[PDB]
Amino acid sequence: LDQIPLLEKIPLLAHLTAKQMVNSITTSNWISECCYTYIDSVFVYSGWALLLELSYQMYYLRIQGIQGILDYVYMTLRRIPGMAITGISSTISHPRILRRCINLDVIAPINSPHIASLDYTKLSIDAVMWGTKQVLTNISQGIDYEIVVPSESSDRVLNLVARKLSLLAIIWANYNYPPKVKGMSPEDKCQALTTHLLQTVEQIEKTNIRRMIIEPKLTAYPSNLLSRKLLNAIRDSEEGQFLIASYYNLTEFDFILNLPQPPLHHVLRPLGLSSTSWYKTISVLNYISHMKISDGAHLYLAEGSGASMSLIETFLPGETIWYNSLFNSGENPPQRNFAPLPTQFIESVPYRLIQAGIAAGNGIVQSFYPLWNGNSDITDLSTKTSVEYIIHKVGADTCALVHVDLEGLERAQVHALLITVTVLKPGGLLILKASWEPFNRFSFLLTVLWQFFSTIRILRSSYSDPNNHEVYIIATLAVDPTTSSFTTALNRARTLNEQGFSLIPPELVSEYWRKRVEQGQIIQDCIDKVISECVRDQYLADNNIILQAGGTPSTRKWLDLPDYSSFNELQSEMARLITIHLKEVIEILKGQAGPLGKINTILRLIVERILMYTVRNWCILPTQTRLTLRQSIELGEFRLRDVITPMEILKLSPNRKYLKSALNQSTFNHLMGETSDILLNRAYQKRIWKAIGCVIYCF
Repeated sequence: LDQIPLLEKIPLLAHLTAKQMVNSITTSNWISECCYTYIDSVFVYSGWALLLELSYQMYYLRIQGIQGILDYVYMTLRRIPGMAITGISSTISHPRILRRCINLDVIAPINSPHIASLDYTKLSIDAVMWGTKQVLTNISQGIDYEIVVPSESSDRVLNLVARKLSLLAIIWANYNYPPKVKGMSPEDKCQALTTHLLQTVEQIEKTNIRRMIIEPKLTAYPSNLLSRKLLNAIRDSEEGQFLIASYYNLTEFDFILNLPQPPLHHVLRPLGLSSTSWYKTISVLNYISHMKISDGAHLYLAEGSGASMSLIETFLPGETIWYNSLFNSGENPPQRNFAPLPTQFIESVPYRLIQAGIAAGNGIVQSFYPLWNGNSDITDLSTKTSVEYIIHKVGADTCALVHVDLEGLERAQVHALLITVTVLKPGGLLILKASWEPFNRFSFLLTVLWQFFSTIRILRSSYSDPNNHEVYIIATLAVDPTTSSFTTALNRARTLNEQGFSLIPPELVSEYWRKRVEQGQIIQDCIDKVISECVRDQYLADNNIILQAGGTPSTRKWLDLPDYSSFNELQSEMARLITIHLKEVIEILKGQAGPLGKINTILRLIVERILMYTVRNWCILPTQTRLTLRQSIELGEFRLRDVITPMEILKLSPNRKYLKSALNQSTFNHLMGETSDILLNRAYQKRIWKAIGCVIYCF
């Protein structure tokens, strides 16, 4: 104690703080310790400690295989109250620890437009799951992990080594059936000790495997969580801080016109964390790359995740970039002061090159200043204060590109319009996220823009939704604008709108409709073919643009499930999963006949796990079940019976006392049919279809 070298203190501090976290879950926080230790080791030892705690429970449930342990720990973490995990949530939510976790691939910020909106409880659960997977893999390969016994200088150490031995038996329960340990003394773990040498026979370099069995690593500590001494030694030591710092340091169906449905189109978006509007941007680049917009600043109104901002910046770089999106500090996680930062732009190439100081393509380092002083009304463009502040900071006649993507005149749209009119450099470009379906609004917008813009081009993105009549306006600020003011343009636009025909010629409307019907049909056939055939490589240039922009397939971190090479093994996996995790459900159901809420949450967790199993292994499904899963998801629900049938569940799962009695089988079939079907929100549907696209693209 206290005599180990400095190189050994940091992993020991990580082990001790991980033990503290695990005891906490099974204002208090651990940022002080985690900022001065190995955060990846912290989560690895957290997984190790949680595995030690759950070893006996998983052994008495006859869990087999690494994935069985992973599913059990996932549901255990998902079933704890959110107040209990707030200790780990607070540590992860800290900006330094958050960036550390992101950079060590432990944490990926997904499904949140802003960092402050991230589900840090789910984020902590994901980190602990990653640590558990790392521990299981390292144990399987033979990397033994030290067990610490604080407050011991007995029998509890013999129990702890028994927990580790039972974990090891559980890992290889497929090859050989583990013996019973129920109702047995902590000393009689020698039976398990003996059978692990038998299991070791059935595979390479066994020396490390056997060493962790016969000679378990153990380290008893007379003091108790000891961690404070290690933390003080690390902080005081100069090298220690030096060591910590060193450790942590093609779709061409788009067309241009120069002047309540399932989100199936997201499958064609197989890249990107959170929003993926760069896909709608790709078609814009094909027309705006010819002209010059790099000079001058760029302004992005309501950009949100900043995906379009990133992909515009990589190929069209600006000197100053003024992000702007709606955000209030009220939705921050406790004890955090997160600014509105686009969680997709921060991990992209432009911000990664800004932070490390490398120059951009133009040779001028991009200066990224979000428009945020602390007022929620300031982020909301409908307020006049927002307009005045935005115009103040960017400066009138300072920028050349303005990207307005405000979703569907409303006060915010006209406010965004005269922000641009005031701030664009003469000859500057505006890209606008219009909408053709309310044609009156379209005529109004076209007239007001035409008063002071020239070369107004209407472009429908080939990657946009085929049902929303979306149009991306491509217009240039007219040189030498002699327009009196914005209000005259607006009032006069009202006149034309209420006194005469719309400025759009009927021939252009007919052309738009004629190209729109064929484009929608073609895109729908492309989506249908991609979902059905599941060809791995389709439209490589578009996704290559995303990869150059800094986008990566986010299915790796959201879908950590394995990729079975056979469909029979897939079905067998849920045959184990359902039969293992419905035991509690049946137990409480028989006990009561409060509990119904637990029943429902366990059922929902099981069905969601089955859903992600299906999505991860979507490619290897036969086309018939692929088709029926697509049909089920289209109405917005995930029926469990399509993937696997109750007779298959009974056949492909080990025989047990559960699922053995006529009443038990009857209630299993009752809970097995439509009564366990779950519903999916629209954002959930986009998540699922994007994940399917990612799986197809990567497999």
